Amino acid sequence: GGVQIVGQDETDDRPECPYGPSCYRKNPQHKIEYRHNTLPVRNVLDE
Ligand SMILES: Nc1ncnc2c1ncn2[C@@H]1O[C@H](CO)[C@@H](O)[C@H]1O[C@H]1O[C@H](CO)[C@@H](O)[C@H]1O
Ligand SMILES: [Zn+2]
Repeated sequence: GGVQIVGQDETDDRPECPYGPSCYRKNPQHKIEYRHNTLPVRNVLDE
């Protein structure tokens, strides 16, 4: 199985959709031009 958030959807070069979690639009370029979740997935320790 696997129900974790290790990547979400390849969002390393995305700015930030203004709608956010309540985004009712689903276009092909809208999921690649902006991102809906700004969670940390790379810098959480720095060693
Ligand atoms: N909750 C919510 N999410 C996304 N977009 C939303 C929205 N509430 C309203 N909008 C957009 O604003 C205008 C109002 O003038 C609506 O027509 C919505 O426009 C959406 O439609 C397109 C994609 O289907 C986009 O232009 C998006 O803005
Ligand atoms: Zn959006």
